[PDB]
Amino acid sequence: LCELEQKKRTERAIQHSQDLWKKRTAAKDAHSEKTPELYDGPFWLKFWRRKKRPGA
RNA sequence: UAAUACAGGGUUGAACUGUGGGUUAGUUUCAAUGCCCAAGGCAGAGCACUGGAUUGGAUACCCAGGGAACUGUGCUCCCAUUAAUAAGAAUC
Repeated sequence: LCELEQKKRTERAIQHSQDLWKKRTAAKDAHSEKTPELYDGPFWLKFWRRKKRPGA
């Protein structure tokens, strides 16, 4: 009984891993083939100064 | 603070790396204005200085002239000392 349970479990993992790797690399390929996005939003002029805990 | 040359910082994409760190002297750069020295000049401005006003008893307020001070690879940090009054980690 244990021989069949272990053998079947191995096949399920092999197929699942193959599909996961295929999609993982597909996304990275697209990112490395497009023009970088240049930021054009509001500047960070108010985030410079902070107000931490007063006193000690 | 349009053009061009040299070299930094910030945002995003891939690869690599696989705990590399926080604070910091017997330490080291930079640092407005003023002053000594030096280089200087032919513009726009003005401290000192007899150059036209004072008073209800005293004056630099209101014009004009006016040879110091205003670009430094230097000596150099006294101040109301340059983007708040904490250099870091955790709770969204």
